[PDB]
Amino acid sequence: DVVISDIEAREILDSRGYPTLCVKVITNTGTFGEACVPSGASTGIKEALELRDKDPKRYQGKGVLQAISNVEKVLVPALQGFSVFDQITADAIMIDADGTPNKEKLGANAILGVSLALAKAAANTLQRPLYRYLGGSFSHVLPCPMMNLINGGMHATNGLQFQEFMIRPISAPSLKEAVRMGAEVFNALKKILQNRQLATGVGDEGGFAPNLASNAEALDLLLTAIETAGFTPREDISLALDCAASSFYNTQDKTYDGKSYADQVGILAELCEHYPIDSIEDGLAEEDFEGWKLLSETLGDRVQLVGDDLFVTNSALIAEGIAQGLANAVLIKPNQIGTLTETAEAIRLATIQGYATILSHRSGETEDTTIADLAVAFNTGQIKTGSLSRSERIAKYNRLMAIEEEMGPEALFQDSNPFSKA
Amino acid sequence: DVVISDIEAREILDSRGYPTLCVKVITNTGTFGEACVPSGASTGIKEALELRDKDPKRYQGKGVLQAISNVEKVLVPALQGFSVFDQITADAIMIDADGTPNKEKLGANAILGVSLALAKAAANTLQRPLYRYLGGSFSHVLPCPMMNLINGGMHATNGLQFQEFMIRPISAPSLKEAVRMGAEVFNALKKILQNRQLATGVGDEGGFAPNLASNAEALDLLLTAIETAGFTPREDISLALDCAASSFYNTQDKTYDGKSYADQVGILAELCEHYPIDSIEDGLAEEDFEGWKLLSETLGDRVQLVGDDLFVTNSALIAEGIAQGLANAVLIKPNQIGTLTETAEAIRLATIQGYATILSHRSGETEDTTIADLAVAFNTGQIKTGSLSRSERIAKYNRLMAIEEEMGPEALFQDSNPFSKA
Ligand SMILES: [Cl-]
Ligand SMILES: [Mg+2]
Ligand SMILES: [Mg+2]
Ligand SMILES: [Mg+2]
Ligand SMILES: [Mg+2]
Ligand SMILES: [Mg+2]
Repeated sequence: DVVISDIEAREILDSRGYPTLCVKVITNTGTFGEACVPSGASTGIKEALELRDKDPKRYQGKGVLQAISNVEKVLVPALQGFSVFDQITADAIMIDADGTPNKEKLGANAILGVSLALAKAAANTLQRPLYRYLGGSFSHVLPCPMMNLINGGMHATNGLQFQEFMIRPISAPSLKEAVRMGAEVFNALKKILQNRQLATGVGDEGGFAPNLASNAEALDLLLTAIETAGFTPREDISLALDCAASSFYNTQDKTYDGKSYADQVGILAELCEHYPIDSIEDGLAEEDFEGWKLLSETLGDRVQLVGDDLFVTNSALIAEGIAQGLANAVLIKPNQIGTLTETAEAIRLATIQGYATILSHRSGETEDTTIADLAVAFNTGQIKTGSLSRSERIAKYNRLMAIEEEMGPEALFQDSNPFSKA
Repeated sequence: DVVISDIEAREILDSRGYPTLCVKVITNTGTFGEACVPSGASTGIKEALELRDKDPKRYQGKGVLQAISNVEKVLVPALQGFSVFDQITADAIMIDADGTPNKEKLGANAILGVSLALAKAAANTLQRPLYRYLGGSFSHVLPCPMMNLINGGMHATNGLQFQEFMIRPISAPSLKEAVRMGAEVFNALKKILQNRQLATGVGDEGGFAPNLASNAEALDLLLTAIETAGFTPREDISLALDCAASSFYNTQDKTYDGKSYADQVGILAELCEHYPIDSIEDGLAEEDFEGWKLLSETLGDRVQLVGDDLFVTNSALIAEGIAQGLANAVLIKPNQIGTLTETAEAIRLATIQGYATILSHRSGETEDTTIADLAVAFNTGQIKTGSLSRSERIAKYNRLMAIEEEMGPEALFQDSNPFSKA
């Protein structure tokens, strides 16, 4: 039997230049797996706790030496000798060792580092693909990506209200071709921006961050780039939004930059009337029940409505929201909950209720590509992992292309958005 | 007797969203190594040929299917059965198979992909660190980085004349501390720019790309960021430039945006008098003999003078330039010449003449981290691998920190710039 022998953890930087951890789980046979932990910027209030050192003289308080210490001093003795293959058991051990609902004692970043690295150690021990180890023999669906080509909100300093302006290459016959379509639209957009004397520096997720007059102008630019690249909007490539509305929600006044939730739903409904948008993420704030209810009644039968901060990849919140008729899709961010076991259960509970799930990066990413394998492992049919620049995004597309090529005739590229324009 | 059994190649995207290759060399025992190939923007005219497909309907003609085909159909038969450890032999076989000085038949990108992946396959077969396999048992010097925090030239569309404005954290006692210092300055600079209503979108190498009035303004901003992070300019952190002067050299009349080579040397001398610059790369254009001679006579005993396009990692040009008294350091970019064997010889010929060498990324990078191992393998003492955002840069810093920790008490962090401000 192959068991956990040691766990190493080290401080690296993420794609924004902030500390995070890389964790390596080592077995008694010398096999190992290694994973790094991402970090959000527009973090939901109910996300599991990312533990930072708060040393003001070191990385402006953002070190993760304490989380690393917790891996080495607490999680190692708790996990040594347990089977590398008993993923659920190990995740339960770490949850119990922390003992708090939001993983505040040890840190969700410490625990997730181990959780991801453990699964890789087990797959590497078997010499099997991670997506097959995690998802079984019938993991075979490549996800349709939503690609964030213009960045705003907390991912830039351009004053753009919405956070993410995305394209979805829904007519692609393969993931490899979806990547090409997105890359050709992205670089057509760069030239369009340059000719308009607009900035081509990229924001945190690799999309351009120009100063624009409105959310609509960003959607206009995406349409122009789609057509300039030779594709047909709606037919070949549709549009998607992450408003990340909690970022501009005044909880005291209950206003979205001055707008009531009714006004904000009307704004979103108008955008869907005029643009080929087939998905809207976090259109209302994380705890605005009346707003989400009205959004779901208004658009929930015609557009994908993605809860991100609404659900924070949390099985209990997902069940609660589904029971209340809120949204129809769930963004899946493993570090919002802190273990792969809880990530899998969030996917399972949403899926059996007819909700789509979308594996997602964070705005602070690493060279880790685990979410590519996760999207295929669970046959989710959708992924959100960034623009077509910056290799903390590109590496996931490269990994998806490798998975697709490896599977050969087993692979199926298929969008799971039932409201797709195709 | 472990020999080459197969070579796979696949098309991925680089950090700019353009195609490149990743190559996997497989031995008869099943061990393997994999490497990806970077791509420059401000490419010297004497660089070995990057082979592109030129199909206008696919990635705007930038596919690398032909280079991949050359790996699979030409380099596989030429290399099958040769020892995985005979690196010089394999590189010579590939050079002979192409048969042209600049690797124009098969592509320097096809050849380098194999060259890098082969060395990794050999190191992986021995279960030894790549830097020890390549450099031997006394590879132990960690490089002082020069970190490109404000991007201009061909790496941005901001109209900034010089290409790279860098800091060097010369008071760091370790590479991991150099990384911290750079990250703290970078994120201080982000707030400074935002408070000045300047853009914080990043250029190709992860440095900010605001619209500035002059090269001097970018240097002023670096100084302000160093001071704002609580570091002392000159003592803790010095400055460096890559002018990439070929990018603004008019070959019709041999001037630098209108200035003579003597004017341009005078401009650089004045910058060195007013700013704590201890290194200037490609201050004159790649074939400007009189300019480089005057620069070397004027500043060559006071500041590091780095030839990049001047030498294109080419042993014969390095020997000739040294014989002419030009520059005092060489930038080392493996894909400018196309094999590791020729990369190592470029380093050797420069080093024995007292020139420093600096391992370098390209502006189009990947998740590959080979240049981190190369900088340590050859004890170069200096590396140039980007700003503190975008993980195609950060991954090299992470790899260097891993190497440093792995070596324990063997590690020595040491700047090889003999003109350093400290
Ligand atoms: Cl600006
Ligand atoms: Mg968010
Ligand atoms: Mg979101
Ligand atoms: Mg260049
Ligand atoms: Mg060129
Ligand atoms: Mg250069």
